[PDB]
Amino acid sequence: GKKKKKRIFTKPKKPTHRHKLEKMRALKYRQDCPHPQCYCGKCHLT
RNA sequence: CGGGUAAACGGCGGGAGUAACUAUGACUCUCUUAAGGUAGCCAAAUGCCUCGUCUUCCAAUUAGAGACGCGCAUGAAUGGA
RNA sequence: UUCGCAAGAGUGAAACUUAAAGAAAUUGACGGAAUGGCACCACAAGACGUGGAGCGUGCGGUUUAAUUUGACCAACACGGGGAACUUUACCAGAUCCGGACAGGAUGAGAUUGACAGAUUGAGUGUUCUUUCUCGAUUCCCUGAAUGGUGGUGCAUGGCCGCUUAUGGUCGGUGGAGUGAUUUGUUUGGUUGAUUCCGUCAACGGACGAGAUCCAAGCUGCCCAGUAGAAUUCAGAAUUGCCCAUAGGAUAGCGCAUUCGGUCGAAUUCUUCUCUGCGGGAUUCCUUUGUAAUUGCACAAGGUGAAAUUUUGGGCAACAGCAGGUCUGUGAUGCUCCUCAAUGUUCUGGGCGACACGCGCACUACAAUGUCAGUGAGAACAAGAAAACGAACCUACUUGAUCAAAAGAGUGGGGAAACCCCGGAAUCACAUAGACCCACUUGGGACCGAGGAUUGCAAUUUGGUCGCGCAACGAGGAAUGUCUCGUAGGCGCAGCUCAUCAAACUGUGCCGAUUACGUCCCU
RNA sequence: GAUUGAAAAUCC
RNA sequence: CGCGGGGUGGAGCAGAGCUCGUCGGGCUCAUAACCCGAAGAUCGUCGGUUCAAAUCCGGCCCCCGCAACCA
RNA sequence: CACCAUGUUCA
Ligand SMILES: [K+]
Ligand SMILES: [K+]
Ligand SMILES: [K+]
Ligand SMILES: [K+]
Ligand SMILES: [Mg+2]
Ligand SMILES: [Mg+2]
Ligand SMILES: [Mg+2]
Ligand SMILES: [Mg+2]
Ligand SMILES: [Mg+2]
Ligand SMILES: [Mg+2]
Ligand SMILES: [Mg+2]
Ligand SMILES: [Mg+2]
Ligand SMILES: [Mg+2]
Repeated sequence: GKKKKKRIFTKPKKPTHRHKLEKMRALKYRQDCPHPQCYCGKCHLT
């Protein structure tokens, strides 16, 4: 069958991405997205 | 020239491989003869090697006996046992 | 120990070994036993092969990172298995969770996604730097869950193959047995047939066989504006004396033939065609046949479109098989993996790599041929699209003031309407055509240069010019299939399918030899 | 290792 | 010591030949038997001589022998 | 009346 013979890795284990927490980011802030529906995170507009 | 006859005189093979450990080899090839030694028997008054090897006999055995047998070169009225 | 010349005879243990050894019946199975049948998956008589060559494909080895795997008569163009990606199950990587749900640790920052720069094979937030954006959807770890073309077809379902193409199979009640078991289900004839007839310790049944069924013939009703015909009125074309190159043969002797564009009108009809139900064949009829000496039948001939299961199919009892399939499935039991996954996606490679062996194909070895013309001619079929047409198939034109392969345009067809009057290839030709017995204008293996086209991808597939000096001149031992519209030859369609049939499932075309037997072989 | 239903054998 | 003899496909053997073996394909459910095919020895060795050498002739190197005597 | 041998162990 598909034996789990395991695998040797030539690279380090890439970490799981974690969202950066900006406590009270609203207090810190600023340009409003010009895009009608919307760097602008919503439209990725640079 | 063609037959017969060995209780006529006499004669009576070699090499190579092979079993689920290893040996050795039932087995198989191959060369060969007139026939390739049968039954027996043996280091025998017959064996070179040889004071063969094992057992037995002695404190000690190139001796004796019983085995064994690749028998220089045992063997059937050249009579064998 | 006794006896014997001997050979031996008489007497006669044990140690140790071992779960059976035997005996008679029954049912199978087997026989280089007998008997009667039967089958070109057997043979006889044949016919076309195969095995020899090139090439396609499958299988095995060899190799490889991986060259995924099943299967070994009844595996080997089989898995509908013609794999560019996908498929794909294999290999080198890289994503996602598609871990529901419950309990924790969080938390209106739980979270989600990201531009750029580099990470990388990746103008892959994949992860990072970096800030944005999303918002209770999700994270975290604990059990759990889930998926798997993971395993095991020797755990199974279902299906298929095979036994097993033949005539087989099983109760009941009665009879016979101590019983397993037997009789019915017997033998004789008959038959493809456990098909009938006769017989009968059986008598009644049930299933297979046959019947039914679906196509091919022949025919009745129906039927046509998705099928045809024949007339009649026009419109037209040829029109007579006509003798090839050398020009044979082969009907014609009120009213000469032609013209699916002449897109002609009119009228009538169903010869062909369409097709739902009908019919038709039953050994029916006939032998101073065979048989019978009741029968059941049979052989010839007749009649007929068809004359014996009319023909080709389908269906097919009862037992089996550790046959195949856990790679068809939300068929599954038990197991294995499960978040750097045996899940899932994406990228690159493999499934097609070669010295070889084998199965099955396709093309050859030329003259009953090969080129190059002309002619006449089938059938089976398939066609376009979700949450107004467009994809699909076509004809015709053009490209064309100039190869093919293309590429355009314009129409038509949802398919008895278009394709289509379906110009299939075998085939024909008195074509006064080329070649002339050679591996050659036979044969195309294999390779070079250009260009097209399918496709996301061609490092696919046509077409053109080279190459041919690749074998191969008919194939040893062997060995397949086949009896009439058959073998063989020849095309065509469907299918898989973006592209690609030496495959298969159908279909028409042209059309033989032989046998009409037999148990030698199997 | 393959093989097998397990072994043996064989190859590997 | 002398005196001889003989050295060849993997094997046993001729003078490359034969037999067996080997390898490929049949035949078999398979194996053997069998059938059809393929390969495998410049011949102890070396040198000379010969057109040319397994051969001829030497020299070696083995094997096998046969003799190896006579108060 | 030519020849015509054999099938590892359990299951
Ligand atoms: K006595
Ligand atoms: K006695
Ligand atoms: K024989
Ligand atoms: K034996
Ligand atoms: Mg003797
Ligand atoms: Mg002696
Ligand atoms: Mg003494
Ligand atoms: Mg003595
Ligand atoms: Mg002696
Ligand atoms: Mg003597
Ligand atoms: Mg299996
Ligand atoms: Mg099985
Ligand atoms: Mg196929």
